[PDB]
This record gives sequence, C-alpha cells and structure tokens, in this order.
Amino acid sequence: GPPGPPG
Amino acid sequence: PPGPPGP
Amino acid sequence: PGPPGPP
Amino acid sequence: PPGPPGP
Amino acid sequence: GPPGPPG
Amino acid sequence: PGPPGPP
Repeated sequence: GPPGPPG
Repeated sequence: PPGPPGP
Repeated sequence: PGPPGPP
Repeated sequence: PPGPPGP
Repeated sequence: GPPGPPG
Repeated sequence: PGPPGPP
C-alpha cells in the first residue's frame, strides 16, 4: 500500500 | 492498506 | 501494508 | 505528529 | 512530523 | 513524532 501519513 | 503514521 | 510516513 | 515544544 | 513550536 | 522546537 501507499506510505502512511506524516507523524 | 496504507502504512502507519510516521514518528 | 505500506511503509511508515515521514516524521 | 508534530514534535514537542522546545526548551 | 514537523518540528514542534518554539519553547 | 517530529523533532523538538527551538529554544
């Protein structure tokens, strides 16, 4: 899947 | 699925 | 799953 | 998430 | 995530 | 988490 959101 | 939030 | 997001 | 407040 | 606020 | 803010 795509990268996760910024922290 | 999308990856997890960053740190 | 995708990779973690950025900091 | 955003980082913590500075010192 | 982005930097935190000034202290 | 992001890094700490500045002093």
